[PDB]
Amino acid sequence: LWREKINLLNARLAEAQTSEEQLQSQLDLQKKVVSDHMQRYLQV
Amino acid sequence: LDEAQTIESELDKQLRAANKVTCVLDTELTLARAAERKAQQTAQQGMKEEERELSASHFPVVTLEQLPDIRDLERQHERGIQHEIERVKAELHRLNIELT
Amino acid sequence: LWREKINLLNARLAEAQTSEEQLQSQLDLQKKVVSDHMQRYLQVDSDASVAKAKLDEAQTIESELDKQLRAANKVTCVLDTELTLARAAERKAQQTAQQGMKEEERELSASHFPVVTLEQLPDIRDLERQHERGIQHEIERVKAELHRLNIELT
Repeated sequence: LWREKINLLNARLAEAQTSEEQLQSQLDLQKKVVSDHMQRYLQV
Repeated sequence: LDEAQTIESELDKQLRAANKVTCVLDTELTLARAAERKAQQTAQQGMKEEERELSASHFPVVTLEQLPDIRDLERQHERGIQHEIERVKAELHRLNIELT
Repeated sequence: LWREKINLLNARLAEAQTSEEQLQSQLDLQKKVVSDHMQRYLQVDSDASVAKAKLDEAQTIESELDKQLRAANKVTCVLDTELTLARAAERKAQQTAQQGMKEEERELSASHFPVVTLEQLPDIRDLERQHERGIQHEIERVKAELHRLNIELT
């Protein structure tokens, strides 16, 4: 049962890690938006 | 720029919450690994085939989510077995009195 | 011991959160440096290229500080999960202890039984099982002697 619990926790941890990666990508996208808006300030 | 810096903070907080969930799951996994190792060493003593048949014929099956509870519930099962064995021992005891 | 564990885990969690707050302040300072280098690129091997390169370096340091803050967050979360488990175990042992013991019973149990330090609290519950084993063994021995006396009496 402890091995089964380990496997279930591994699956849940993988789900949580995928969510964390999605949020990290969103944060990086916001940073890229900041960079794009600075570059617009200079591109004109 | 200012607006995106403001939004960046919120996504950061949500990412921190996700990290908290991940860390909780990792701590649970570590505890499960330790308990797995202990129950493995306890289980390594093993059983012959007839021993496993004997244990199965009275002992119940254990559910996963009560896995840590298997210890207190094991003590409860041990107490039931001990009460029955005590009753049989008392019967033996009375029978020895009668015999003498 | 679980109340003591709750208090000690609260203290350790506070220390971890103070470290997390210091890392957060460092991360904010690195973000301010990032914004400073970011503004130089707005305003100015040229000066703009140097501003861009230093902006990238500041962002790299900011990401490193953020990862360190995440490690501190992991420490804090581990301590918090331990505190929650300690709270649950404390409430359980409290309800078990709420049935109550008389002062005489407490004195006899203390004189007859040991107690274990806080960090070895898991070991105290194993010692409970070992004490149960020994006490039951002595109980059955004395019961056997009682029956031997009963048979002699018979």
